[PDB]
Amino acid sequence: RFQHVIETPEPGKWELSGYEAAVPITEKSNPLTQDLDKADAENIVRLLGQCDAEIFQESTYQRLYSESILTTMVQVAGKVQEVLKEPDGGLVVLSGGGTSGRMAFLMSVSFNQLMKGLGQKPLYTYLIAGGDRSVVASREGTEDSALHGIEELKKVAAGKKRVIVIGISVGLSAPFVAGQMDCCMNNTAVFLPVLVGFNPVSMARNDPIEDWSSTFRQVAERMQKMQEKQKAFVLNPAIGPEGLSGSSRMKGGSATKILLETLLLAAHKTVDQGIAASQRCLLEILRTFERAHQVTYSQSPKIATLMKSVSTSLETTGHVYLVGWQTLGIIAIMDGVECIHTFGADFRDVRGFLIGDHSDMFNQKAELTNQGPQFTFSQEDFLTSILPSLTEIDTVVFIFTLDDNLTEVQTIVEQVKEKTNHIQALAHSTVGQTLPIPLKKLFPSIISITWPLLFFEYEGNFIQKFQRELSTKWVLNTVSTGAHVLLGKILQNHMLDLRISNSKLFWRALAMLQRFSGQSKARCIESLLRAIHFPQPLSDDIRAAPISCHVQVAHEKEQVIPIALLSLLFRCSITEAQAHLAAAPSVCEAVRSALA
Ligand SMILES: O=P(O)(O)OC[C@@]1(O)OC[C@@H](O)[C@@H](O)[C@@H]1O
Ligand SMILES: [Ca+2]
Repeated sequence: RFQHVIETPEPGKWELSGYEAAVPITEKSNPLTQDLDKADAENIVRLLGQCDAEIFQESTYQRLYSESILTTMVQVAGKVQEVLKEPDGGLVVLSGGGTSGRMAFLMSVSFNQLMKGLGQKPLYTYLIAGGDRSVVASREGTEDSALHGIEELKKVAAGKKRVIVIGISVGLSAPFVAGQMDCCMNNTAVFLPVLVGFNPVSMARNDPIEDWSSTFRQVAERMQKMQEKQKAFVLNPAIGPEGLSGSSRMKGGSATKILLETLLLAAHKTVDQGIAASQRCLLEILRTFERAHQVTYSQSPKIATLMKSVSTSLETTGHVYLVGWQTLGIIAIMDGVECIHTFGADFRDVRGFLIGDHSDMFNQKAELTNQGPQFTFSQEDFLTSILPSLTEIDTVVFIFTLDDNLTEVQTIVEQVKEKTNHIQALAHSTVGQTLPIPLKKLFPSIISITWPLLFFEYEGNFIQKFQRELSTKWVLNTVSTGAHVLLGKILQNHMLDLRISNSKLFWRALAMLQRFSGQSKARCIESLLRAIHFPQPLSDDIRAAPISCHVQVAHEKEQVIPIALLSLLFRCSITEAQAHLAAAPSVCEAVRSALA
């Protein structure tokens, strides 16, 4: 089970080690954020903002703006436009786990809306590991089945003649996506698979998939071979490590969003306007999103103030609600859910809600209706289940544009204000518009982001919406990440308080123990499995169990890594490690104290 795990380098021998050389870029520590754990709110905004801008930075080798990546984008838009020209029997599927699956969902929503607005039959669908419940809840373990990915693809593709399958996995990791790409390659008469991720192919996961005979790396290598015949495409730009190691929802999520929106817009422009995709025109769009970074981070002082407000509510416990209008609600939902595994948050801590119409978005909304508190997300859920129980310690962030129903915004804000003073808004406007006076009075320190008009004949209005969604994503992801960092939930720039919710996260947890303890691979595996299964003692059957067993047992547990790490550092029992942790103000402080 652990053959691919490299032995821990000896003390002082980490420099130039084979262990370090094998760390995927998506898992690497960012050299600019080693002191993220102790940074104040303003410094966290600066660090995370710098990292967010790295996706656009043009060595120029395989970067997002490189000729190589742009050429692949032109080729993929060429294949997509062939499907858009033949709606009868055509389909575009986007797929992934976690944030990658939620990005697949968002792309399908955006592009089906684009098609509906033009009076065309919608041709997009999404596949998210675990189904619709995964859009709103933490169900990361569902991506560990390649067969689940294949079964879901077969269901949506049944009866179709030509299917583009865009498999998204930031780490080139998810078994759900590997299975789909592999099966697409078995029938190139119908399927055109496109793999989107942010590692070199040689860094794709090569550990065994429990229900598949090829590893992700083997599938990606087969795609490279098929790309020579234009039968598959690997779209894997270099963006560099995340500010919080392995936090694929951040740069990886942003780069996924911009890469796909740009190439899909180019495919639609080819069909509708007759202008073929080009490197020049892809860059004009990508650079518009680059400008959105400056526009957004010009609000760094207010982003830091909001981060502190959210962190105060969490420290007291209170809950934080991110209430977004229309598609900004999807961005809000995407933010809250990731806090569960990233920081060990409870599902009640940070939750996003969508105000407005969601009727054409979900393919199986029955999987969500009256399913429990972990599945709330709608306008009705917010008004009927959340609002009546709001207290003075809760924070509510409202995200909207000046084109939204501002009477409805004002009504809901006033209802919330009766329960808590901790309200703030992120309002997007087009240069020329001003916020109604009653909203200026309700939000005297509103985060106002003003956007110049765009004059792209075809894509202008779509880009205007997309850049506001990206801007919202940067603000919310920086606020939620920072709010938890301020509470001592990370160590250096590593997710100390991670929940081991899937196999990728299990490997991250094991690697974290090797890195911070410096102890052997055997000792770190033993401590990790002992902490996961506690109070069940370790047995040979547990040591030999599939990783899925460890994930099932670990996924709802808190502080597994600091318990396993303190056990290694103090050479103590789990109960002694739990006592050490209980006596400290945070997991960050307990581990820093043990390391000193
Ligand atoms: O396949 P990937 O996009 O790398 O990662 C997929 C994913 O579900 O893995 C577990 C967490 O890291 C989630 O935040 C992440 O979206
Ligand atoms: Ca629990």
